[PDB]
Amino acid sequence: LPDDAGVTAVAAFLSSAEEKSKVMQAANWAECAKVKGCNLSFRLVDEAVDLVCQSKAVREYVSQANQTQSDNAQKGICLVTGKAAPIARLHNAVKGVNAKPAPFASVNLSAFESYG
DNA sequence: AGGAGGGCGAGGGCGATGCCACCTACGGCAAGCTGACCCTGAAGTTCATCTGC
Repeated sequence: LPDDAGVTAVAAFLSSAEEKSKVMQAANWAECAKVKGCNLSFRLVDEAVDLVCQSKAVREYVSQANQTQSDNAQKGICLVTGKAAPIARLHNAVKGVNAKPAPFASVNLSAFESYG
């Protein structure tokens, strides 16, 4: 995804090792270090509300990286909709129930698995 | 000797058996603590172990 100026910016910020060091020397960095599992994200300036992961190329990339990579998986068949719709192992971490986002529907122990 | 030993009918009548108020005051009915430990997870990989080579 080149010529974005949002990800070329961060890819030039993630090939820096010093500006990232400058992130620790920020006014409020001491308050993000307090929260375990802080989630930083990359809003390039000159978009002003829009993250690097909000530009209409990363937006399309994700809409392309959730339409190509998450479509070659196990071909069928949906429990929910019944369509072919490639099957999703690893249901996504439903947040707000547990102490951590937990996979609402998740059969992961040696025998909760039914038929192998 | 042969006596007669009461006969009668009354034995309450009248009303009153309570009046008055009071039957509580006061305040407190809790304090203090705890109400749970412990684990049990998805997901993934490692790592010890097994089978086969």
